Amino acid sequence: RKGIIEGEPTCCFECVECPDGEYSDETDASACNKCPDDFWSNENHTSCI
Amino acid sequence: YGPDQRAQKKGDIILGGLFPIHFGVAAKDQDLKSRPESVECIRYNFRGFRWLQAMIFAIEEINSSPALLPNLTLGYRIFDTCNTVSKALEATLSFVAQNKIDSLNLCSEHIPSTIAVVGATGSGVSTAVANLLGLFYIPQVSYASSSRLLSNKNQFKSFLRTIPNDEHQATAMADIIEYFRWNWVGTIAADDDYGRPGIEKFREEAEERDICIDFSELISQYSDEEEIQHVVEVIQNSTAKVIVVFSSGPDLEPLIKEIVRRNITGKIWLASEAWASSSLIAMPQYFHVVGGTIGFALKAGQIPGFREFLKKVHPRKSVHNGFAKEFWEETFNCHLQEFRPLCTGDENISSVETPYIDYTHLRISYNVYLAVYSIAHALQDIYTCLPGRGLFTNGSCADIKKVEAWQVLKHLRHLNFTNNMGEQVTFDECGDLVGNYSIINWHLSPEDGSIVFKEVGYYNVYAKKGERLFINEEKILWSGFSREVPFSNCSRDCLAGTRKGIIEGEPTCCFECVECPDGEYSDETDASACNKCPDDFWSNENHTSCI
Amino acid sequence: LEATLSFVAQNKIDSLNLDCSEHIPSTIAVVGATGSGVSTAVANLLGLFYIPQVSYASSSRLLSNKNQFKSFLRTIPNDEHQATAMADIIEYFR
Amino acid sequence: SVETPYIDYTHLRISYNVYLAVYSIAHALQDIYTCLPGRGLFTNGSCADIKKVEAWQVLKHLRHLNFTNNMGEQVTFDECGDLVGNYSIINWHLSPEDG
Ligand SMILES: *[C@@H]1O[C@H](CO)[C@@H](O[C@@H]2O[C@H](CO)[C@@H](O)[C@H](O)[C@H]2NC(C)=O)[C@H](O)[C@H]1NC(C)=O
Ligand SMILES: *[C@@H]1O[C@H](CO)[C@@H](O[C@@H]2O[C@H](CO)[C@@H](O)[C@H](O)[C@H]2NC(C)=O)[C@H](O)[C@H]1NC(C)=O
Ligand SMILES: *[C@@H]1O[C@H](CO)[C@@H](O[C@@H]2O[C@H](CO)[C@@H](O)[C@H](O)[C@H]2NC(C)=O)[C@H](O)[C@H]1NC(C)=O
Ligand SMILES: N[C@@H](Cc1c[nH]c2ccccc12)C(=O)O
Ligand SMILES: N[C@@H](Cc1c[nH]c2ccccc12)C(=O)O
Ligand SMILES: *[C@@H]1O[C@H](CO)[C@@H](O)[C@H](O)[C@H]1NC(C)=O
Ligand SMILES: *[C@@H]1O[C@H](CO)[C@@H](O)[C@H](O)[C@H]1NC(C)=O
Ligand SMILES: [Ca+2]
Ligand SMILES: [Ca+2]
Ligand SMILES: [Ca+2]
Repeated sequence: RKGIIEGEPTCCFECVECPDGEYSDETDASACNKCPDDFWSNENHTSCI
Repeated sequence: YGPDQRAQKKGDIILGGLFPIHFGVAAKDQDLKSRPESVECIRYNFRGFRWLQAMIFAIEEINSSPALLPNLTLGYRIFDTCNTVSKALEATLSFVAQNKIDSLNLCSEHIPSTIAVVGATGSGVSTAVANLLGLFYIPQVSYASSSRLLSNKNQFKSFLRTIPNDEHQATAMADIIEYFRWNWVGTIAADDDYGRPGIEKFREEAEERDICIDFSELISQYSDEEEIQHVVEVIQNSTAKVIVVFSSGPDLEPLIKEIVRRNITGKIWLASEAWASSSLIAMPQYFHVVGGTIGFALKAGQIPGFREFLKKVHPRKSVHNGFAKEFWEETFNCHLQEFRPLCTGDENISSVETPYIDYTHLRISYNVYLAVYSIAHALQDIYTCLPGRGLFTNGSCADIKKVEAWQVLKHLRHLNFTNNMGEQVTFDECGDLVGNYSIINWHLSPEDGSIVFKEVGYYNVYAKKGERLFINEEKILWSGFSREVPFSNCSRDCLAGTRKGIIEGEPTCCFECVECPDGEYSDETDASACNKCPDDFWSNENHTSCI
Repeated sequence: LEATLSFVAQNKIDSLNLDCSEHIPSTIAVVGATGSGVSTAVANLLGLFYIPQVSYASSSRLLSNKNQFKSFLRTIPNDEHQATAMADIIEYFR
Repeated sequence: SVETPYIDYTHLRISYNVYLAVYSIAHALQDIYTCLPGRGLFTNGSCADIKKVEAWQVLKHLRHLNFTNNMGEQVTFDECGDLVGNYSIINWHLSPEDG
């Protein structure tokens, strides 16, 4: 997940790992999506199981 | 040889002048079915006629003083430019006739010569005039042109000015925006040599200061309906309340009229000194749009007996002045006999309110005054030199009887004298002066009902960076009636329990608020990331602090 | 500017009414300069006498204003397309 | 025997614009030359005299110019006095035989 660097333009950022119950399945994604009601994320938060 | 109407007097040394007695030329379309003819100037400028009288007053004051340039006489040759390049170019070609005759080797054989010219008002007109005046090394002293492109001495070899350039105004506007804690603004500039470099300088400074600019548009005096409507649509589609305008009254009036007719209110205008005191924009009918403007003003000077000289103008006594006839006719709305009524000729000029004598401070007239005295004192320095102490090859002195233009320019380059206000006047290596700035606010008069300019601070250029700006906030009305500072940020501040977010395709000034995960906390009012909790500790439910 | 002042000698003499040589050729048109800064300075003087000027290298967009430059013509495109093409090239290679 | 950019070139790009600039004026003068009465661009359809032509008449004829060059294409100026033209993209290499 993209992270803000203060005092710098938008083209320069940093990456942060998504939380335990959320996932990110793209590249250069600015947010982590939540799994559905009866789904939980796996070890790499790249998909819901 | 030259234009028809002019102000002229005879003397041993002749000075030239260019003043905008008219606001512009007729908006005619050019078709070449027949031979083109002279274009006409349309709108009268009462303020520009007062600037002309300052030069004549200064010359007559020098000619009557035995202590300055004794036994010599100063003449003048003043033309009208109508803030257009072509008229000024015709006048300049009238100025340099004698030098050009020998330059081209192409009759009269006896014509008066000009040693110096008091410059123009606009920066483009000044550039065009200087390009031709520097060919023959004729010095030119300007009183209102402040473009930073005119400081280049490789191209403008004989240009001097008695006004500071436009770097400090851009820096001061950035300082004001930083002072009032705004980070979301828009910009509008005039498409000429005055607005573009100034707005570019403002753009650079602000970026260094982490200020986001939403839109940037260019305008002109001869813009059509489509461009004006596009600019108006751009403005009202934005959520930025503060707009910085680098331009003049003639170049800004159409956009202001179009905005006024649409009733667009709630904007905060930052004004440059070109239109911060203009009477074309400071109208009572526009106060619900432009009320509460903050702008810059130059320093004021004192001329002890200027108003008495101003009040003595007459169309039948001013033989040497050719603009007084039209001044009288425009002032009293009558026709002078060689359907308006015939002018009686004994009508007081105090009855009719015009910018001619309805002023509070002398700012540009003082610049004209100083421009005349600079040339006078350079001539005096030429006159009172001794052999072996000259500035020329072997210490020689130029002859006062046979003086030449380049010698006067050389002596102007080394000028150092005191004025009637007790201060010193020297031009730097770029031919520039330094001066303070004043900050004004647009109010509404309770009794008269007109617009009143009120000073609320100043800008000090002789101080160091970061301590130049002074503002007294208790004297500011933010729209003519309000007492609270407006909000002009892109988005609200994220609270202490959240952090910042990224919006795709948008600048850094606009963000979202996202809560902190369990086991983390933040304690700032704008947090890029949610900080973790120390070992053997856990975050509170609100994630405000660890427990 | 020195070379241009000799192009408009007869017209300038007629305009100022100063009036000698009795034989001065008149220039119909001028093949413009190379740089844009020189072209503007030359056009400011030529447009006074409505003398056409055709430039071959100047490509600034400031010369497209017909309120200021009445008799200026070009055989080369201006630079707006060039700037757009540079932006397109930068976007193409990511 | 001496290598100078005078005759060391592969294409004519800017020197071709001067050629076209001269032919533009020449064709404007030619169009002045063959003006039949009643079909002029001036007042009441009158034409100008080629023996006593003036600069503003040539400017008026230049503003309404539409002719063909030696390559078969059309040449005409827009309302701003400009033209339209294709661009070419090039890359800087090194000659192995010479350097
Ligand atoms: C609008 O944005 C500006 C720019 O960040 C804010 O000003 C900053 O406020 C923080 C909070 O105390 C200060 O630490 C910074 O020093 C300020 N920056 C500057 C340049 O002054 C301002 O607080 C925001 N205002 C609102 C109402 O959100
Ligand atoms: C520009 O403005 C500053 C501030 O108003 C002037 O500095 C003041 O000068 C007066 C005159 O001696 C002093 O009484 C004040 O104490 C000064 N104030 C400060 C903050 O230093 C400065 O003189 C002005 N510059 C010019 C050229 O007039
Ligand atoms: C350099 O930056 C650009 C982003 O500006 C990256 O280009 C994007 O790549 C993704 C994945 O292939 C595409 O889905 C986007 O459409 C691209 N954006 C653009 C502008 O087309 C690019 O991958 C980066 N290059 C490297 C090697 O990191
Ligand atoms: N400084 C302006 C000229 C100017 C100053 N004050 C003005 C008042 C009215 C009109 C023009 C002006 C410029 O360089 O162009
Ligand atoms: N056309 C350029 C100048 C230019 C083009 N080709 C050149 C070759 C050499 C020197 C200058 C040039 C301009 O607008 O100013
Ligand atoms: C001008 O003269 C004054 C004293 O008359 C002096 O203080 C000042 O430094 C001089 N100016 C310069 C630039 O040296
Ligand atoms: C110019 O001439 C060509 C050929 O006669 C013609 O097709 C064209 O319409 C004319 N006008 C323009 C603007 O090309
Ligand atoms: Ca920064
Ligand atoms: Ca005297
Ligand atoms: Ca964008």
